[PDB]
Amino acid sequence: GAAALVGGVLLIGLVLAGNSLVCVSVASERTLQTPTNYFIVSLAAADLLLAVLVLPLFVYSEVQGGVWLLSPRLCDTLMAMDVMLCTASIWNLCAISVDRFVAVTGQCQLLLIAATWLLSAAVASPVVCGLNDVPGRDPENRDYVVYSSVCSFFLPCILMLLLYWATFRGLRRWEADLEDNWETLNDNLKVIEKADNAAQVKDALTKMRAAALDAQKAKDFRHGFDILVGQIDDALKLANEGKVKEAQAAAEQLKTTRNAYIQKYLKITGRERKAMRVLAVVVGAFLVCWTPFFVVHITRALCPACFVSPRLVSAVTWLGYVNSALNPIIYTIFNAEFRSV
Amino acid sequence: GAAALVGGVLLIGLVLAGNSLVCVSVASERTLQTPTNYFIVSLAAADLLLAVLVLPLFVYSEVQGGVWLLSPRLCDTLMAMDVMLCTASIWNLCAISVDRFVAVTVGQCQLLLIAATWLLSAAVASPVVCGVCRLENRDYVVYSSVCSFFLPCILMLLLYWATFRGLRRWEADLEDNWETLNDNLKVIEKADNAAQVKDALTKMRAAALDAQKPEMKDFRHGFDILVGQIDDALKLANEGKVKEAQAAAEQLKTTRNAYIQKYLKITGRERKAMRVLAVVVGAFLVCWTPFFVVHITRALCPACFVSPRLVSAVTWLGYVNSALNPIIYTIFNAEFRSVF
Ligand SMILES: Clc1ccc(N2CCN(Cc3c[nH]c4ncccc34)CC2)cc1
Ligand SMILES: Clc1ccc(N2CCN(Cc3c[nH]c4ncccc34)CC2)cc1
Repeated sequence: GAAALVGGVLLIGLVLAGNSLVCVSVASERTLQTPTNYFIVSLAAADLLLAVLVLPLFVYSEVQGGVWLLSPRLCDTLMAMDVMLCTASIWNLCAISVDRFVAVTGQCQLLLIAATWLLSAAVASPVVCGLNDVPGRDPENRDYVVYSSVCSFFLPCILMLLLYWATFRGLRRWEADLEDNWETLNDNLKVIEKADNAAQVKDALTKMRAAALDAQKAKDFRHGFDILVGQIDDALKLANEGKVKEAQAAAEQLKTTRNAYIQKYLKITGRERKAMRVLAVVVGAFLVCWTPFFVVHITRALCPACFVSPRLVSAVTWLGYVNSALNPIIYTIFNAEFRSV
Repeated sequence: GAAALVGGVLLIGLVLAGNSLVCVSVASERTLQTPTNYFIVSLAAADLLLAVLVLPLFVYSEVQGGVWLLSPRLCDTLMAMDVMLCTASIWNLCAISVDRFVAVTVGQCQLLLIAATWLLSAAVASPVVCGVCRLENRDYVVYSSVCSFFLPCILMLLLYWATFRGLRRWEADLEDNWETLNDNLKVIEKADNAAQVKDALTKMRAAALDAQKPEMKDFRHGFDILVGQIDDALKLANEGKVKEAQAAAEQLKTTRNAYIQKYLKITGRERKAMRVLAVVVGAFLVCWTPFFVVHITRALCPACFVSPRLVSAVTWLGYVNSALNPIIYTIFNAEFRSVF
């Protein structure tokens, strides 16, 4: 019976302690404050707000079985608060995964959070006096629940889908433009070690120094790229002077040098691959826990003579609010970048 | 029950004593005009207003027996005054915590904050115009109990843990620079060729500048002094002279282990300036928590017993914080502690 009591108090306690640390970490440290992390702070503070203006009163309503006792104005304020807060969290996800496009030329990160917070209100603000004191309310409204289920769920869902697909395509294009140089350098070194005349080593060193500039597309990565370019130019000069017998040893030293930075560059490669993975994980948790919710909230409201399942309604509400405590868990146990506890 | 009025009169007298003492100390020191004490003026004003416009008539009622013979419109005016002042006190405590956290995290942008503080204190006291003389409302009661206590309490708690974490990070960064300079100086004492000296001295300069983040100026004067001495050593070293690197490193080590005394004194001063925040916010919570908890409970649990003795006790407990906060400000921090 009172399964919502224990579960509710555990959820509210671990969401009070959950997103609060995400706010105490950024505003304290300086090496971790980024516009991405500022968006994360806005998102977590949005989840911290829902833990008090909705969760306790929602749980107390669920204790009586869902039967409301106070007037209509208080219930309308609490419901509009919940709509604004969920819309704000999902549009904070929107702004976060929009800022996660480093392929763009500090920045005006104010506008994203501001528009998120404004449309969160603008979509949830017009309560029109609880639908104009609709008659026989006794103890949600048409043509507005549909609006707050489309503009607050479906549209940001397609936004997340578009953003992750664009991220996939962009990272694949970046790694392809890098793999071009990856293969050209090996082919040219092989040619140098197997050439026949002074022009073949020259062409191989040309194509080697050619691929050196196509990789400039994005601190210690600078000091590494400046030492081997001089060696490549020395090898090019030696090959220009008809010194293949010396260009071979030059290429041996060049391989021994560049393979020293290979092992430092692949770490950054895996660095960003894991970042994209954790982004996908955050969006996937959002979907997992808020899809059955808004699916029910749109279908049962649009499908009258179809089963709605009261138990399913309460369960999808509990799941959607479990998401509110899932995103600060993902930046915690699923992601190891937030070392400051 | 004569002891009730005795305690009430003593509490009113001590509210007057504490807040008027804050006022007189501000008006007789001239060195208290700092952002730390900038908010205490609003606190003293709000507490004196609570002790003149509520507490006399509040105790009138409390000794009358809760009957209240006053017209319900004057009752609503007094209730609005009490809401406004109890809201202004808590919002100004939140603003104190805000100022502390911002001073930890980074001119005069607190006038807007105090103006909004008192404006919102008035905004929560307006629906009493359209509302026994208790909080005779259900929807409004929860609203005022939530927006005026349940929000600022957790907000200042979060800001206070943020102050703790930021101060710990500042401490850790400066201790890291300390040990980095220790290691680099122990290296230069034993350095061999000149390129290693150049690299290590670049490292030392980088650490010295990375640490650079009435007496806060005397700490930075040693910063630029050490920077200029590192520049001296770097010139004498890149000129191809190894012994002069150590010659300058001797005085650099002297300056380094000399500034640490003032650094640790500053760390102790910051810890002491945060402990007063701890005590103040903790006492405020202890005093003003059960009142609003029982209020929101009685507003959420109608057919649930709330004895009026609880009402009187928690109201006295709430007013105890308005009595105590100037005393707590005077006991801690050496501005008022060393004068008296
Ligand atoms: Cl008697 C009673 C008392 C309180 C409540 N609560 C109010 C807040 N909630 C509304 C809500 C949660 N998620 C949403 N998503 C989109 C649109 C609306 C919502 C639901 C729970 C419900 C019944
Ligand atoms: Cl029969 C009777 C007669 C007079 C009173 N008084 C009215 C003014 N007071 C209201 C009050 C105290 N703290 C608050 N915090 C937030 C909001 C309102 C308040 C309490 C004392 C009470 C009962």
